Amino acid sequence: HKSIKEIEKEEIIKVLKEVNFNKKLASEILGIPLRTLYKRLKEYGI
Amino acid sequence: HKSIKEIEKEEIIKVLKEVNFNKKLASEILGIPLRTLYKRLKEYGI
Repeated sequence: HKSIKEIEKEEIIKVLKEVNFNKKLASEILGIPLRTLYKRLKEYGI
Repeated sequence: HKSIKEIEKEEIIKVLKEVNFNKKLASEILGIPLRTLYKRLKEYGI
């Protein structure tokens, strides 16, 4: 079973893959500010 | 002698102290986007 955290992580990484890790584009697709994407990736250790 | 990197680091940390580590306010005072402040602090290990 996937937690909320896992569901978010999976979508963030999926979108980053789709746009070849262009963070700006990924943030726009995810609907989150670029600063928030940075924060998530730091937390994930990625 | 202080490098460009050191001068930037010292000002970032000085401003953060002045506003009690309110990052949003610090970013506005420093003239940099909040995402950039996040990136700098991560690089500094702070």
